[PDB]
Amino acid sequence: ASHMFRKLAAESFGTFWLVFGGSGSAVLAAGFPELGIGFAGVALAFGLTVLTMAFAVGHISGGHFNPAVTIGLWAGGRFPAKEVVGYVIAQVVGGIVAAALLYLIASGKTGFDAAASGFASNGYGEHSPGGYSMLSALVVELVLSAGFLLVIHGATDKFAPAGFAPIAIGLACTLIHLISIPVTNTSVNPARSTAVAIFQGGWALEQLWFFWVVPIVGGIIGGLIYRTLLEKR
Amino acid sequence: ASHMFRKLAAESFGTFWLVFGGSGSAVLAAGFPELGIGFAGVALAFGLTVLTMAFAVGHISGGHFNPAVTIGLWAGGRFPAKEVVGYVIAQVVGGIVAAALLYLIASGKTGFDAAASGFASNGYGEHSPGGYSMLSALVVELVLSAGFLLVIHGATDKFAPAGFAPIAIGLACTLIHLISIPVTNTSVNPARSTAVAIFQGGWALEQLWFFWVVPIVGGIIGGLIYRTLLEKR
Amino acid sequence: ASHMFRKLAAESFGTFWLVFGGSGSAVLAAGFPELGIGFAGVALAFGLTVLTMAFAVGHISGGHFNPAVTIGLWAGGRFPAKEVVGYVIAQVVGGIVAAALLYLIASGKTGFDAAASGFASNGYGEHSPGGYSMLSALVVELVLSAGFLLVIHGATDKFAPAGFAPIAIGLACTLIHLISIPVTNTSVNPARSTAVAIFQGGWALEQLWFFWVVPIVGGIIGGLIYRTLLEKR
Amino acid sequence: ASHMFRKLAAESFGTFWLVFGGSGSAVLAAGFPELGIGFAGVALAFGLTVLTMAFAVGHISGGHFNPAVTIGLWAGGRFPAKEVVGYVIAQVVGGIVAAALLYLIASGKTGFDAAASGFASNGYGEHSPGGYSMLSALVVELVLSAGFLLVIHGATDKFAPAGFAPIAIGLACTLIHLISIPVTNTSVNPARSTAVAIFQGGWALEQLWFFWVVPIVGGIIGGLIYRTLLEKR
Ligand SMILES: CCCCCCCCO[C@H]1O[C@H](CO)[C@@H](O)[C@H](O)[C@@H]1O
Ligand SMILES: CCCCCCCCO[C@H]1O[C@H](CO)[C@@H](O)[C@H](O)[C@@H]1O
Ligand SMILES: CCCCCCCCO[C@H]1O[C@H](CO)[C@@H](O)[C@H](O)[C@@H]1O
Ligand SMILES: CCCCCCCCO[C@H]1O[C@H](CO)[C@@H](O)[C@H](O)[C@@H]1O
Ligand SMILES: CCCCCCCCO[C@H]1O[C@H](CO)[C@@H](O)[C@H](O)[C@@H]1O
Ligand SMILES: CCCCCCCCO[C@H]1O[C@H](CO)[C@@H](O)[C@H](O)[C@@H]1O
Ligand SMILES: CCCCCCCCO[C@H]1O[C@H](CO)[C@@H](O)[C@H](O)[C@@H]1O
Ligand SMILES: CCCCCCCCO[C@H]1O[C@H](CO)[C@@H](O)[C@H](O)[C@@H]1O
Ligand SMILES: [Hg+2]
Ligand SMILES: [Hg+2]
Ligand SMILES: [Hg+2]
Ligand SMILES: [Hg+2]
Ligand SMILES: [Hg+2]
Ligand SMILES: [Hg+2]
Ligand SMILES: [Hg+2]
Ligand SMILES: [Hg+2]
Ligand SMILES: [Hg+2]
Ligand SMILES: [Hg+2]
Ligand SMILES: [Hg+2]
Ligand SMILES: [Hg+2]
Ligand SMILES: [Hg+2]
Ligand SMILES: [Hg+2]
Ligand SMILES: [Hg+2]
Ligand SMILES: [Hg+2]
Repeated sequence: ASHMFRKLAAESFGTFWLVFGGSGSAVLAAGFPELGIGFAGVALAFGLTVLTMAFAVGHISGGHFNPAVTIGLWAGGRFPAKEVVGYVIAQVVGGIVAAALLYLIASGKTGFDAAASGFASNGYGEHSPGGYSMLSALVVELVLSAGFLLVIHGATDKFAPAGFAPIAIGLACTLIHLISIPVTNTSVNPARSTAVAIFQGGWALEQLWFFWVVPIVGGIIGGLIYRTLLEKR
Repeated sequence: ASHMFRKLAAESFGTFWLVFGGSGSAVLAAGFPELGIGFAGVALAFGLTVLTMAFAVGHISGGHFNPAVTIGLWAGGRFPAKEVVGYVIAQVVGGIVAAALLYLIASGKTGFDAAASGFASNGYGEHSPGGYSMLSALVVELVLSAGFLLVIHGATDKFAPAGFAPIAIGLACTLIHLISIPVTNTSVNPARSTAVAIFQGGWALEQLWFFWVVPIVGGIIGGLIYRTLLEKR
Repeated sequence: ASHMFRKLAAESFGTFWLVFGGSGSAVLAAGFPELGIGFAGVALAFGLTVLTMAFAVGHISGGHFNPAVTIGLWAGGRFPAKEVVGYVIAQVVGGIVAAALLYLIASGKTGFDAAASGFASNGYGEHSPGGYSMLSALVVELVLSAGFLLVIHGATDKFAPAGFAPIAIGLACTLIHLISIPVTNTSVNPARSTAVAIFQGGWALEQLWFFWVVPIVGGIIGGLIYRTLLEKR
Repeated sequence: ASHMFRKLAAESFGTFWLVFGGSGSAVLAAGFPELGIGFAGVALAFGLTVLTMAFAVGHISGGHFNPAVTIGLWAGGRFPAKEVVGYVIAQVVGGIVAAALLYLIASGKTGFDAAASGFASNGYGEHSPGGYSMLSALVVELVLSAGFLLVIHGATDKFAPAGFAPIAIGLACTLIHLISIPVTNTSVNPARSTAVAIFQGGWALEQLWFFWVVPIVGGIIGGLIYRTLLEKR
């Protein structure tokens, strides 16, 4: 619970939980006829994966579960450069294992088609859920990634009352999904996008680069804003 | 509030609340025409029964309310073997009393049919809400049971900030229902499955064995992972 | 914030907030075409009125906002008999003022009809939303009132971690509404039922006696169970 | 994080987040065919913007994000007159930048029409979502603004347990939206109304004066009630 391999295991398990729960709710439950959970149910699910695992393993690894979080916290002066790559690998691996099991579960229902349905992948333009342009996709992911990082930096500030951060951060995740699912299906998380794109297997992989660079640039901006403008004291 | 019969009463009352509230929301409110609460409303209800009773009686018994939780915590080194069976009996009894009163309440509406409607029971294949295969049912219940146990172990770790665990655990329950209702109607709780199966009275009882072994195996895996991989320090 | 007239003002304001917010969400928003909030949105609203005011004025009066809570806490040995009646009056008055303003607001939309729509009143049988029998109404209100009191006693126990009770109690209120709206429109609160019945002006007033005796009997049972079975230590 | 320009930056960022998230969820997600989030999803989004930023930057500026909050806290004796105007400017500026980026994002979907759709603006009468009269609009905004201020004063009282206020206040915001969206689309926040009215560009601007005076009068009333009736001790 403090040697690096335990932190990496925590990060893998937490990103697994995020992908399995968030994407799983989208694939299995969102569009279920009459009773299905909708975009709002998916948004809640994503936020709860983050809230629950932040409480469960946050005291072990920091509970990032998201390459743009790790890199943003590096930019914000909160996390060492030398640990970044190990965390990103752990997150990507955890997420892919989750998408794999989800793919197996989803395949047990007649008619399931990962490629055709999109398998909860992030896309823009032709592949945005609401047909939003690439420019709309860029602006929304940049803003929401920066804000998510600003919220993470603030809620874990020296002077923020202790213990509440998993609630602030997890519900910031729900919020972000409530806003942006129609635009990009909501990434703000390169590991989540990657895990699911692998099984969609087509356009998701062709557009994947976008859901690495934009959330990471946004997260860096959020970390820099907090570090340079809000933190001092 | 610390002699065993008070702990057993707490466990019975808490499992009663889980079954009455979670299953009750499903039976009475989920499909109500136009205004009904849907799968997302049921998921919220299940999580709130756990959150509320964990705050109410967690300081008395540990607030398990779930045979797979009790057994998983035993596997994780958090709970003594000698207390396991008493807790499981208390949970099963509490749950059956709840399903009985729910059955009475539900029967007060013209047309109600427990057997035909399924009475919120857990099933797979032919009896999965979305027609998922037995293999889909196995994987989802194994993963979500293990994760639920991992979340419970982590949120109650020595180094997790105090007081927040009922929130982490209750909302993990909501999450689990948001994901898996279409697959199995969501068990991860052998006492919940049993209580309701008794009144459905048919296929629910024929498939009940599955919702004992799979959540318990999953909970044991989650406890072992936390104990052997994440806990040390 | 501790002399009795401040406590009574807190109780009046808090019950006003409960009635205005819970009933208001039901009257104004629940059935709004396409976008309306449904039973689940109303349940959330009721729970949030309780959560928010418990945090706002709980440190002043105890934050009961509900005659069955006050009386149940008396039964549970937590609240003095000599203060009960003043609290009940304050709650009833606060609630009626709220229903009055809500009635005014609702009347500003063409077609509004308090009597015909039911104005969010509690009823059974012919006047149950789902056509549930009087016996169904009795059992559900008895169980949910007792459980609500058990949750309140437990979450505010000596050994419950401090500060979290408004969350446990407010979300127990949401849960209770998620379960029972189809049966009785959910009372568990005699002051809420009274305030709204006055403006429905017909069957609501004829059935009002029921939503005084049943929640109060239930609350007393919950308080007695906690006091006599769960509290000692 | 305590010199005034950091507090003003916090207030600008927080009001940006409120407008971008709350209005954004309304513009992009509320009416999305089949899966859209509805009024309840928007209400949740508004409350989460406030909850998340209150945790993130509340320890910096007080986390007002709302001209009626700033002015109400002045009225309640909690905030100095000399800092009011700077906060109000910061909130208005933050909000307008957010509406501008939202306008850009929304414009990336074929058919988008800010003026015709209303762009999430607040209105009454002809421009109330449910066709409520100006009098209905007045009463609901007055009551909900006063209550929101009462909740803010209480949750941050000397004797309220520490750390929980962002939860009480953010969820009070969700509640307020659950109630009143059909009446006015919910203001209780002059900066939110202004930011969005600018881009609707028509009736929203003609009715804007109303969503300055009414929330501010209401907030002042709430602050005065708490200060003069509830606070002493
Ligand atoms: C640590 C893991 C980093 C994974 C980054 C994956 C980015 C892949 O991104 C890109 O690669 C393909 C091959 O060139 C291109 O054809 C696609 O357009 C694709 O988006
Ligand atoms: C971190 C691991 C992610 C690897 C991303 C590389 C994606 C490869 O990229 C390609 O693969 C598809 C399948 O052959 C092709 O159809 C697409 O054109 C795509 O660009
Ligand atoms: C402590 C309570 C444990 C209850 C375990 C119940 C498991 C019952 O399980 C099984 O038993 C029946 C009779 O053999 C079989 O016909 C069914 O297939 C059924 O699933
Ligand atoms: C913990 C108590 C649970 C007891 C589970 C035993 C279920 C009995 O099992 C049987 O009972 C049904 C009714 O007769 C039969 O129709 C089914 O075939 C079922 O297997
Ligand atoms: C402190 C406030 C207590 C209010 C209790 C109100 C109970 C009214 O209850 C009853 O009174 C009417 C007149 O007899 C009867 O006709 C109705 O059936 C009604 O339900
Ligand atoms: C706490 C104050 C609540 C007073 C409850 C008394 C209700 C009076 O009761 C009566 O009033 C109606 C209107 O005239 C009649 O139509 C009904 O028959 C009803 O029983
Ligand atoms: C600090 C920012 C305060 C902004 C207050 C904006 C109030 C504008 O309000 C009014 O002004 C217009 C011009 O007279 C009128 O035509 C409109 O009816 C409008 O509502
Ligand atoms: C804080 C900045 C807000 C400025 C509010 C002033 C609104 C101007 O007000 C006017 O502008 C519209 C556009 O020309 C006109 O069509 C309307 O009649 C409106 O009253
Ligand atoms: Hg994340
Ligand atoms: Hg996230
Ligand atoms: Hg996120
Ligand atoms: Hg995410
Ligand atoms: Hg459980
Ligand atoms: Hg559970
Ligand atoms: Hg569970
Ligand atoms: Hg459960
Ligand atoms: Hg209540
Ligand atoms: Hg209540
Ligand atoms: Hg209640
Ligand atoms: Hg209530
Ligand atoms: Hg606000
Ligand atoms: Hg607000
Ligand atoms: Hg508000
Ligand atoms: Hg607001």
